[PDB]
Amino acid sequence: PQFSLWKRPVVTAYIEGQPVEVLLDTGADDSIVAGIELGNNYSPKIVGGIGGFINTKEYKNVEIEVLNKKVRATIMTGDTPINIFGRNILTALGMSLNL
Amino acid sequence: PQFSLWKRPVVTAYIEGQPVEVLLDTGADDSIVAGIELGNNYSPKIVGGIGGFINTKEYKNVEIEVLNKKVRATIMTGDTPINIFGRNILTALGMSLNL
Ligand SMILES: CC(C)(C)NC(=O)[C@@H]1CN(Cc2cccnc2)CCN1C[C@@H](O)C[C@@H](Cc1ccccc1)C(=O)N[C@H]1c2ccccc2C[C@H]1O
Repeated sequence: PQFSLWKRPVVTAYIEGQPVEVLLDTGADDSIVAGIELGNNYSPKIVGGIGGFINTKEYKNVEIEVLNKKVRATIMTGDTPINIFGRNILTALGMSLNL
Repeated sequence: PQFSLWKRPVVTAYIEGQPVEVLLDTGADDSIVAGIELGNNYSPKIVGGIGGFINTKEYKNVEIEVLNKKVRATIMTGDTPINIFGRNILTALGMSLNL
């Protein structure tokens, strides 16, 4: 369905079990969710945004149900001010920007 | 006019006649470019990205042209790795997110 961008494109996701609220972010390459501890094996990862860098931990192949689709996804866990679903998941989902 | 998110959604915009490459970013509440000088009529403004907080210069009602549409929007200039068109412009453009 359509999101006009007059408010933040935030939805309730399920990393599953866990409902998190997420920003749908065409300017993020990757996805970063705060406030979650996730699984056995992550890689160290370093992410560049505006005004600096952040150290996240990388969990691949995760249960994500959002927008009544289910996806297995790679999501990082870092100290982010807002949870972000970036391009890596937005493509999976088949979302686009129009017009 | 219908960007698949497989690559970074970058277009060429003209800011007051000047061509610039900008990333169309649904997760940005506002817009910030580097490499253009817009004048002395600005306000100082602090902005928070995922890495931390930066100083910017805020101009109001600057003329923007993107794919056949001419709008007037608020735009910040500053030191940014990449030029961003946030929600304040994407909305002015009548752009949406598609599923
Ligand atoms: C107005 C301004 C432009 C400062 N907004 C942002 O930076 C916000 C900030 N919030 C938070 C906020 C903080 C404080 C107050 N209000 C809001 C989190 C989300 N972003 C929007 C992001 O889309 C910004 C992009 C910008 C960029 C693109 C490429 C390279 C560098 C910078 C961004 O952060 N992208 C990076 C990124 C981000 C997440 C995950 C992976 C990756 C990789 C990479 O593309």
